[PDB]
Amino acid sequence: SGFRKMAFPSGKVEGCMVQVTCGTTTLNGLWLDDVVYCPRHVICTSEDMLNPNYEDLLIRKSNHNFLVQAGNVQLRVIGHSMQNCVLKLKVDTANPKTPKYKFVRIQPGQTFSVLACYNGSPSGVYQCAMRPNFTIKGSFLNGSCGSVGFNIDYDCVSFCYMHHMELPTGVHAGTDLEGNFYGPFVDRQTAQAAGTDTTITVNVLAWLYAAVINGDRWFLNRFTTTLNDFNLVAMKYNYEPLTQDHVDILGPLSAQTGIAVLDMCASLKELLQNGMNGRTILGSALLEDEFTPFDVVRQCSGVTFQ
Amino acid sequence: SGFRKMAFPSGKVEGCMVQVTCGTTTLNGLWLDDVVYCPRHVICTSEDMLNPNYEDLLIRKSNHNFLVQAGNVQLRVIGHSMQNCVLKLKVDTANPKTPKYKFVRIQPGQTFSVLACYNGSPSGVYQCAMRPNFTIKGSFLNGSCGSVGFNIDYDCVSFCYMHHMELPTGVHAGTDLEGNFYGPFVDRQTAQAAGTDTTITVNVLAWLYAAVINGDRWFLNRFTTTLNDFNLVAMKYNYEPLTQDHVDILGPLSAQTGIAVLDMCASLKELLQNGMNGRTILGSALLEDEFTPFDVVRQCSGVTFQ
Ligand SMILES: *[C@](O)(C(=O)N1CCC1)[C@H](C[C@@H]1CCCNC1=O)NC(=O)[C@@H]1[C@@H]2[C@H](CN1C(=O)[C@@H](NC(=O)C(F)(F)F)C(C)(C)C)C2(C)C
Ligand SMILES: *[C@](O)(C(=O)N1CCC1)[C@H](C[C@@H]1CCCNC1=O)NC(=O)[C@@H]1[C@@H]2[C@H](CN1C(=O)[C@@H](NC(=O)C(F)(F)F)C(C)(C)C)C2(C)C
Repeated sequence: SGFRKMAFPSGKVEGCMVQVTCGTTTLNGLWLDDVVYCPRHVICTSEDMLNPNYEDLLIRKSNHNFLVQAGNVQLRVIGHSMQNCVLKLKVDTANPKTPKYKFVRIQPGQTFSVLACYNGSPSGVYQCAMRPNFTIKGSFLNGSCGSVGFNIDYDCVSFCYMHHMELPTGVHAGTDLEGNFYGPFVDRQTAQAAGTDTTITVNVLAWLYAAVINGDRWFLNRFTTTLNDFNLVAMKYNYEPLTQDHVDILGPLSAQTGIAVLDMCASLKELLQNGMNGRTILGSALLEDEFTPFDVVRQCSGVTFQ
Repeated sequence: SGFRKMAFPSGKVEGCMVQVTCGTTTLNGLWLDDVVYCPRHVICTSEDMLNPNYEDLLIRKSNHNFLVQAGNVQLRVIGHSMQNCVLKLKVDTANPKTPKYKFVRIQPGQTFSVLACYNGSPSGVYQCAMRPNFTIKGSFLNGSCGSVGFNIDYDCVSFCYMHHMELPTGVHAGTDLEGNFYGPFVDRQTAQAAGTDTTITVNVLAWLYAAVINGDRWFLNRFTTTLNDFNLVAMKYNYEPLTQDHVDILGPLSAQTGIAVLDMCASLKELLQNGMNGRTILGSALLEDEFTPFDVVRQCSGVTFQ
């Protein structure tokens, strides 16, 4: 029993982290096969960052201008190209620790583990959600750019996030591994703000199922609701609409507990309308929305990785 | 910016996890050099567990009775002995992935990362505190016994916890790597309960410093207090006494922020007496006590591991 925000084991990703320096800018790179992937703003000085012309800055770089270090070992750069907001450095050594991997662009609402790195070395690991407003609530200091986010399925690392920047409120923005930002952000130092965020409804419901499995059942009421009249209430409290796909995804937890999804929706409605009256659910005094249904199933069933 | 419950990168520990089976009991083992360490109750059937005589059960085991699997590879057991509540299986192969390591018995109040494992394979990683009542608030299903807890300093893994059992309330108990339990628990299936717990005061203060560093400063008042009159208030709200050692340990955060520890103690007193009035600190609606001063410094300074 027990329910914790749990990160994927990080070892397969740790083996891919390197340091990339261009001029006086150092950040983290991801070494897979014979390519190193990093944020393109490694080629900027601080000055350059108010409004860089990346294509122009890169024209003036040679291979040798990129110092790539994997612990003690310099990897010689033999080629370079830019894809969207990501720089790809071809190197003369294939990473022997390259795991089975994919690049995935995740959907808002989905979770992933971040391996926070400085100077190519890991600091720690923690689980995030891609917020509806295309930010994550991370922990990132100067030097963390190029740290990645990932999911593990069995033996396969699905990389979904590379860290680029911090927005007002201390939330974070970045790209997929093809260098396309999540959300409307650009890699320039100018005024940008996150859109107003929403609460990931399907994830709150998944977490209420986790509470039930763990024996925390006080908030269960005797009523039901329609999907329509639940969604009107959700709209008021800035909760995203629950779709039938969401209902179907919650099917395994609903079956395991014997609680119909629409009955759990009734229970949530009452929590939204009445508050928690100083009570906690799973240790928490607020409703948690950064656990997916899959996260709950994984954690409450003991799913492991190879 | 940002502040997250952050686990140590797990890769060095992942390389040490194995599966141990004796009869029909399978759990996790820790493979370091040519020794595998696991809970001694691997030698029990379910039946045996109401009141095992471990010394007697072990007398009747041969080396061959222990099946140790490291992924695909069976490791042949060539020796076995029991130390307190831990079984040590000498094997014919030294683990080539053995990191630099130590066994440490941590103090109540200190934190560590748990690598949750099933069948010798990692499921995920998360940070815990050794509670004043010698439990941890973990996430452990049947099959997780033998999962370990650890700290990383630079290149060195300090193992401090091996998982053995779950108590009422869904909290967890286990041993150091010399097989001595934390707290008064015994490895038998009988009625045991955790002592009433207390709040780790020094850790709450460390977390209030983290909030200040992150710009969440609303709870700072204009007053100070004495260590004596703070500690009277703490006693009422079931907070552990703050000692001068604790004050000295908070020195780095106090210096960095310019807020004297006794001034922060005044601010905490008011939060304890008046509540938070529906406000949050660092996203949280409750006071958090599972960050040590070192954890805050590490996270807010970007300390990394080799
Ligand atoms: C990242 O570039 C880094 O770690 N580097 C470069 C050498 C090491 C850095 C990470 C930031 C730093 C502040 C604390 N946490 C972080 O995640 N990114 C970075 O500095 C990016 C970078 C230029 C600006 N920038 C920012 O994050 C800006 N943000 C904005 O300008 C914003 F308002 F749009 F959000 C701040 C430095 C003001 C936080 C570019 C976007 C190219
Ligand atoms: C652990 O032995 C395990 O994972 N195994 C053995 C084959 C795989 C198991 C972990 C438990 C299981 C329940 C969910 N979470 C856990 O952490 N430990 C285990 O079963 C231990 C073991 C015998 C009893 N026991 C318990 O945890 C008991 N607890 C008690 O008896 C208690 F009240 F004292 F706390 C329960 C099974 C009732 C939870 C021994 C202590 C030797």
